[PDB]
Parts: sequence; structure tokens; C-alpha cells
Amino acid sequence: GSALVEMYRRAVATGRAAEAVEVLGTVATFRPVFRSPDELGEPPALVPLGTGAGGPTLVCCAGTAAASGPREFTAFAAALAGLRDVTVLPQTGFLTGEPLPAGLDVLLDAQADAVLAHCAGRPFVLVGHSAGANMAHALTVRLEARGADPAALVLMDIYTPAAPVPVDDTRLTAMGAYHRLLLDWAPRPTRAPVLHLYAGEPAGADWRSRFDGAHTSAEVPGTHFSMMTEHAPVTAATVHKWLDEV
Amino acid sequence: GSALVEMYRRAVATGRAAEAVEVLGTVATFRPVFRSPDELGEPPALVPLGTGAGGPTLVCCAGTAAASGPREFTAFAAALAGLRDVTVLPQTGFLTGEPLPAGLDVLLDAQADAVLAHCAGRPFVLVGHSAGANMAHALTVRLEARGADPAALVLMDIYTPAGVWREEMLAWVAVPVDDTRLTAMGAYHRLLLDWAPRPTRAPVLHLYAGEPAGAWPDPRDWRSRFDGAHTSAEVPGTHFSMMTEHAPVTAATVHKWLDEV
Repeated sequence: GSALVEMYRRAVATGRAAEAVEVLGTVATFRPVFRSPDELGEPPALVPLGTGAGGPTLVCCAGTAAASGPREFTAFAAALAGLRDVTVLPQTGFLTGEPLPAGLDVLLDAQADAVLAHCAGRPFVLVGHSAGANMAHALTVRLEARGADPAALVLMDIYTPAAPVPVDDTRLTAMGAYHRLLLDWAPRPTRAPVLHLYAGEPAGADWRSRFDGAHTSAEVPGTHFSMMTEHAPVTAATVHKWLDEV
Repeated sequence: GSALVEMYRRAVATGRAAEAVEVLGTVATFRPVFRSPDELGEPPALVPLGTGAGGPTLVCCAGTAAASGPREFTAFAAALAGLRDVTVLPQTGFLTGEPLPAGLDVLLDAQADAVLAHCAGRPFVLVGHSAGANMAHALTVRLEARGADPAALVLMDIYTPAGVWREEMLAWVAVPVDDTRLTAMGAYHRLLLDWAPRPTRAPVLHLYAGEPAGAWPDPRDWRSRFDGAHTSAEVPGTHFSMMTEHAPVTAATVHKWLDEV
């Protein structure tokens, strides 16, 4: 494949990933952007994965990795069938044709718009995993700045950016660009209550996800990755029962 | 196009070509290289463009830009038809399937090898234009350092890879490009970062363009100069058109100067 694809493949296998992502970010500064929500053509499309349960919808914010999107939430939603409805909010710019946000704030406004519409005045819960946790958080505070108070925010294995599968150039430059958007991220408070879930087992050779100011902070079995696949039933039930209380 | 392709075209239209070349060099470091002229597989192939004139063939080194390769010397070669033989030495790594030289010395050894093999002891002249002249020059020193003696060296519009001449020059180039060619462009740019005019035994003809390529607000120059030049002549045209519409005058100047040295 493309020279950008080969570079990313070889950089992960050779410890040069942080270098590859920085290069992708500069390539991404050559990409068409959108400066206002009104430029997208259509608002960010929300992708339902499990419906038919009533109650608030869980809006699951995709992460900022390359193979991010609805697959992150497939097993989480399958386990939540009947109990809670899962809809995914993709990150604009990972798919061909889509422009990148000119900055974080244009993106969150477009996202705030798309969500509030999709939810036709009903209570909804915001959810994210690793980078999607930062994205769900930034979007929750921007929603709160608008007075739209999300019912609750579920942050799953969130870390601070400044202190931590076939793919294509759009996804890879989208990741480079979204990394740049998140460099400044800081854990500003939210009125919406925060359920923090952190992995129970490290993912390779204290390393835990930490979030101060959380309403509940519970460990769940598995690794940074497997908590959302193999142990998604356990992660699901944790969120499901914890929502039944707040 | 790929994201590098769109990068490079958005870059020239927006005066960001220099930043894009740098990006591309960085990406190029992730590409397979050859570390010694035997890792290469097949040595650099030489493309004849005009044959039948006898005498030392003009070995024209390709430059390092997007559209570099044999097309640079089409008009030059057509105009020397039946006066000088012209044969192009492409730069390894611009075509799909070719790896990049681990360093400039690896490339020059490999090139020296291929040129000496092609020529078979028959005298040859090295020629180059723009960055191809730096390459033609550096190859002259490597061949001379090995006892080989190029009968002469011609530098057309040599500049030192020291900044807006490049941004202007890379503008007026704007023709199919791809990741391999683009990443090669980034890599060879990095290769010639520390190029400098070491002395040559061979006599040097220095042609420089008559008209500027773009606006230089400092009229106090933009010209291509070379110190060491046996002869230094101005030819009509700009950086680019001295090799196209004005190529016959370039050709004739070269042809005449080779009879007198």
C-alpha cells in the first residue's frame, strides 16, 4: 500500500510510532478542513448498534486511533441488548470524503448539534474509551457550556495525552490530526456525573487509568483492550447497573 | 490521489512546498534502502536518448524533482542529434520497486560502477541540470577519487542546496507523481543537504540562465554561479526553459565548448 501506510506499519514494529504520528499530523495540515458546523453538508451521522431497550441512549464517542469507529463498541453493545441502547458517534475526518475539523471547538459544536438533534429532547449518556474518553469528556463540557446537561459521562481507561486491520491514508492522517487536537487536553470538571472504569490487567511489559473527581471509579477485568472485547459483558453490566442508580 | 499526493499539490499552490519536501524526507526514512552497491540487485540502468554521433557520450544525470528522469533531456538530446550522444543516468529510488540509497556515497559508488561499465573505457562527459548538476558534480569527484577520469563536466544552472529560489522553482514545475517519486524527492533532498563544491580535475562548463524564474525583490543576484568553471556562459531562457524551448542554444553552446577543451 501507500507510503504512509508502509511508514505506519514499520514504525509500530520498530518503536517509532510517536515519530510516525507526528509526521501524520503535519501531512494532515494539508487536508481540507471545515471551519463551521454549517460546512459539513450533513451533521455527524450517529451509528446505532443496539436498539429497543428504552431509557437514555448511550452515545459512544469513537476514539482517535486509525481502526476506530463503531467496531470499538460492537461487543459492548451486543452485551447491552435489551438493557441499554448504544449509538456510536464517529470522529469526522476518518472516512474518505470527510474533512478534518479546523480545531477542537468547531468539531465539538458540530457534534453537540448532531447529538442533541438525534436525541429529540430525550436524556442521553456520553461514553468513551481511551482517546474516545477524552473526546466524550471534551464534548460533555462543551455541551454543558450550552446548558444541555448530559445525563452522565462514562470514561473507560482514559489517560492524559501530554502524559500517557487494513487502513488508509485518510484514517492515518485523521489520527495524526486528532492527536494534535488532543495535546492540550486537560480534565476540566463536569456537572454530569462521571463513571470511571479502569482496566484490571496491564497490556504489556502503577500504570492504571486515573480520573480525579469521579463519582464512581471501579476496576473491571481485562486489559486496556480486552475490557471492551473479551470482558465486555462485565464492563457492560458495570455501566448498566451503575446507571440504574445515578 | 494518496495523502502525500494531495499534500504536495496543496503545498505548491500554497507556498508550502519546502515544508512538504521535509515531511517527505522523513517518510522516506521508513522505506527500504540499499546499503552497498551489491545489495542493489540490478545496477542503475542508463537510458540512451540520442545515438550515432560518436565521440564521448554525454552522460546526463537526472535531477531530484518530481518530473526528473529522462524527460529533462529530451530537447537537449534531440538538438544534439548527430553531434553528441546523450544518455541519461536516472536516480535510483524514484521508480516503483527501486530502493533508496542508504547514503550519497552508496549511490555514487553504484552509479560510478554503472557508468564505467556502460562506457567501457571510452571517454565520457558528465552533464546535469539544477540538482542533477550537483549529482553530476558529486559523481565526478567519486569517479575521480577512484582514478576514473570524466573527460569534462557540464553544470547547467547549479545552485547550492543552502531559500525562496526553491519555493519559486518548485512552483513553476506545477504531470503524474506518486508516493515513490515524492518520497524519493524528500530523501534525495536530505541527501544533498551537505553538498559542497569540492575540486575536480575534469574541466567544467558552466551554463547559467539568462532570464529569472520568478520575482526576486533584491536587484542588488539570482544567478547561478560556479567557481572553478573553465568556461562560464549565459544561455537564453529561464531555469526551466533553457532546457526546453531554448534547448538548441544550450546544446550548441555545449557542443561548441567540447571542441575547444
